[PDB]
Amino acid sequence: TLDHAPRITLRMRSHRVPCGQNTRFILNVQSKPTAEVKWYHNGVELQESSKIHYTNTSGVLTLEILDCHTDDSGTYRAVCTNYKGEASDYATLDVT
Ligand SMILES: [Cl-]
Ligand SMILES: [Cl-]
Ligand SMILES: [Cl-]
Ligand SMILES: [Zn+2]
Repeated sequence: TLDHAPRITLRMRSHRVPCGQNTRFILNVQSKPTAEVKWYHNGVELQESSKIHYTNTSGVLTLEILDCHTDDSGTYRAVCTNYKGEASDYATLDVT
């Protein structure tokens, strides 16, 4: 298997979450070498915190947002990069 640009094979799902609950976005990327992943909320890069966690387990990418409020609604985007190229996916959160 030659090195290749990241390709997203399972895309995030736009969804709703009741105020105060935790939620996750999950996608799957195929990348060789392994992709560097960045996450964004309405265009602004997310950093890990008590509220935000993200992981990459062999290409399964998960963003977890804890204790969701109205301010957490909006567009979440993952960007996956290696020297061969990039892939990106986005979805919406609606906190109800
Ligand atoms: Cl896969
Ligand atoms: Cl990867
Ligand atoms: Cl965006
Ligand atoms: Zn709360």
